[PDB]
Amino acid sequence: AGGIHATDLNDKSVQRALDFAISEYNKVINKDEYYSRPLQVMAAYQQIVGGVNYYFNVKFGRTTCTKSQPNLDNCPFNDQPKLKEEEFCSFQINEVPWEDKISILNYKCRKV
Repeated sequence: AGGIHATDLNDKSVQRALDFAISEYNKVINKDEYYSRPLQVMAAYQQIVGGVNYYFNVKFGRTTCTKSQPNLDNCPFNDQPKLKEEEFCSFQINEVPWEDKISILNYKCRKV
């Protein structure tokens, strides 16, 4: 039913959605010069009429790579005391599977 269920990142569709959220965070939301990737992720999905909804609670950490830099997401985190920036965000993402459509319904971030 239209009930919200928990999932993990082993589902290819969930991964795709998370990737979309990580991309937007780094390009639109976060204005730092360094790339931030997830430290922790909690996920849930909901099937509605017309598409699917993904909910993510993500904790981001600052890496040692600049956003303009190639081959990311394998970038070590900046463990340096004082330079370690982390932030928690919750994302509500909507996807129409059979149409390659995906968007961010809403998000709320907070420096941790």
